[PDB]
Amino acid sequence: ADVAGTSNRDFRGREQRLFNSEQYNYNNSLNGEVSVWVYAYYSDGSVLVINKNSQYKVGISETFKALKEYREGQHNDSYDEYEVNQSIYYPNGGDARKFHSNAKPRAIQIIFSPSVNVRTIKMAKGNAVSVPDEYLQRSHPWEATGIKYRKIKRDGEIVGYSHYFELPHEYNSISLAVSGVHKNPSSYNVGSAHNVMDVFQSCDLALRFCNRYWAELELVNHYISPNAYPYLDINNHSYGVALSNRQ
Amino acid sequence: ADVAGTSNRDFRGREQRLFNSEQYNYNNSLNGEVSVWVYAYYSDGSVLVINKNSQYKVGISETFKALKEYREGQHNDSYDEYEVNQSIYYPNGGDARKFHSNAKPRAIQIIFSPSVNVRTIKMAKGNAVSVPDEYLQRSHPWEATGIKYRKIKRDGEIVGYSHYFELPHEYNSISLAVSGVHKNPSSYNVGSAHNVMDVFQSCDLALRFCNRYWAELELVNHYISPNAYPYLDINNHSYGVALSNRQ
Amino acid sequence: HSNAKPRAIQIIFSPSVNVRTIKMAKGNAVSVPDEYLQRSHPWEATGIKY
Amino acid sequence: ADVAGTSNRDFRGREQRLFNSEQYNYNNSLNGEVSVWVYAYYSDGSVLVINKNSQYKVGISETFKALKEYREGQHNDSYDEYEVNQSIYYPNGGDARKFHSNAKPRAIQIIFSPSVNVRTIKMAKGNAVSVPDEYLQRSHPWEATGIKYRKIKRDGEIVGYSHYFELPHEYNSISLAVSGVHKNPSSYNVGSAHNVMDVFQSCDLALRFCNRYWAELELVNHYISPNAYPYLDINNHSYGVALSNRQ
Ligand SMILES: [Cl-]
Ligand SMILES: [Cl-]
Ligand SMILES: [Cl-]
Repeated sequence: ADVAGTSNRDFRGREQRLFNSEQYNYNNSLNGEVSVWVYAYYSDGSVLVINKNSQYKVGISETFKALKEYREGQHNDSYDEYEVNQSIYYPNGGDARKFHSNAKPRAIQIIFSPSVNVRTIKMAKGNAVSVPDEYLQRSHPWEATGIKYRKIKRDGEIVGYSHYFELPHEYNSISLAVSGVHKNPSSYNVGSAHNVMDVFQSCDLALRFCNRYWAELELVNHYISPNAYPYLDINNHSYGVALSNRQ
Repeated sequence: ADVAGTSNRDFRGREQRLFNSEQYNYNNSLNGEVSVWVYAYYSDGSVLVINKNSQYKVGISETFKALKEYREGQHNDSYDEYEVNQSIYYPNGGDARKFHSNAKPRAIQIIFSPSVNVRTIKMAKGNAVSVPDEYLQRSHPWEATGIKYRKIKRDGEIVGYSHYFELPHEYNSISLAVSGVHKNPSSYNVGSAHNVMDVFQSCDLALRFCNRYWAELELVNHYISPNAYPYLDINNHSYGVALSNRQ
Repeated sequence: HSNAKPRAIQIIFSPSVNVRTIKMAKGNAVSVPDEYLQRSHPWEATGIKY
Repeated sequence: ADVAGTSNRDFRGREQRLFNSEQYNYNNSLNGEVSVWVYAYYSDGSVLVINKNSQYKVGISETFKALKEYREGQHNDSYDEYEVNQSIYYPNGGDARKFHSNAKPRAIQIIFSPSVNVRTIKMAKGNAVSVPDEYLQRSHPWEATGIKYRKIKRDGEIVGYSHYFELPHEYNSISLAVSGVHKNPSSYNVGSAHNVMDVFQSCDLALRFCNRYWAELELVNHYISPNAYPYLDINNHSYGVALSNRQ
């Protein structure tokens, strides 16, 4: 045989490159996944991740209450935190024994897979009683925030999209939904009559994941890295795997 | 300048009237919210509210178990209430230490925003095992109950729609879903191929809210009133804000 | 991160203090002023910062 | 340049030696720290360390009760140990359910920094009700125990001073204070009128540290060694760092 890495007859090398390119390209096909992650960052350094993975379109929607820190199998101040919610829903509405709940998120990162069309991204960032813009009567039910998403890059390849906003003020009390549509450069509408019931089935087939990690390090090590997910850490360092035309 | 409230040159007055009219009219546009509330009334005087706010269409769906009273951070008889559910799902199926669970709702009020089309309203009022009409085989999955909705009015303006039914009998054991479609007097179908993926995204963008209030007074004071929501109290008194062509 | 950890310290003296006498020992978590005892001045005169 | 370690022009080498000598010599200046450690050894192998670090003079004073083992966040027999204290303060004064409290120290090691003057060391080893010598009326409030202190040595340099006494008998029930003065070979009295208010301020500026370590190994590894402290372990092995005229 020819010697490795010296000719066009390195079939091992050609198949390795095709195997990675096929994964990149299958994800961006209408057969492929589109994925979203919401990361809620707590003052104790822990991170709630909510992930959803589906065909055609994907989204996450969470109440104010649902985004607050919950430590499985430890004390949570569950009675005082009910009182906190009453004081967040209406000023002086509660009888809590604290000024600021440490269960409140300090920040949100939203990440989309590279199979999203950025121009389709929509966010409903609500007040604590799940109203997008002060009152329902004057509320557009979403904002198109695609222009704010940064490219997560590894080796010059887009491996995901990140929108990050801090909640460092006492009045940063939010409900949150986000939504993106899978890339479709074709003129076959996946929602046309031919395929619309497949899109309805995708709503039931979407897989959800939720976990609280103790630290960003543990998130990078045991969640982002093993699953080849894209990520952007507090030091602006990019994680993910470049696949397109790569060994 | 002209004197206030004496001529057509009161621009402050004209802009105030337009500001309110624009809110009324934006809500009823296809860009606007349609909202539903389910109120579950308990014997202890507390009220569970479930709210959902979305574009194009909106709904709530709850199991028998999910509508039962839950007091965050207090004792709930959690083991005996598992036993109650077994005796509700099948006669003599449980080993509870009580005849009647006080966690069972005594009544339900369903309220829709004034941006709903009443003729689109649909309700699935199920038995305790989530079957609409005795057996699945003979079940229509919904009833069109729009004719039963009363107009919530303030100053002669429709500010919402109310359907109220009591559950005062031992055999009133229910699961519950309700659904309404946003007003669309146009011949642009929001579900046509052009916009259907926007309707799929609205399913992910819908914002949910859920809270147990200790009393109707607290609900009116700290939930209905501050958010300019419509409401109908046990004394048949109407709440909401009239906006159309009003200062 | 323990939420019990202080996020800030304010030190206030009455107006009867002489500011030039003020001394602070801001130690590490094992109560050593400056990295090791051997090289530690037991205080800093921080009056100029008040 | 000259080659490393072959001439008097190794300035790297000369600065390394000066850096260590300056630390040794600064500690022994009147600007420097004088430090004391009390180690209380428990039957379960754990060790309470109390450290104090101050200018000019330093001391520790602890009640019988304060030297007993306390396990943060575990059960301590807190009611029965109140009863033990009553039976220690006066024979048959208590109603404890045990002959010997395992919270009682089995031994004490007192260590001073090498900046102490050994001839200034004073100890008040009291009975369980904090009386130095049987009755207050006949009590000298201290003993000058300097002659009993062993030199902790590394590489022929004194890195600290150790006095160790076991408490292996049932009647070994003690309160304890110890005190040493910083080296002052000069005839400038740090307590003269010129500097006495600086010595008063040193009383407020003194830094205290207290922790229970699970084992002598953990004490050597995570307390003694990282802080360059002197120590003498149960096997008579010396710890510390020699600094004087050393690289
Ligand atoms: Cl395709
Ligand atoms: Cl419109
Ligand atoms: Cl000096």
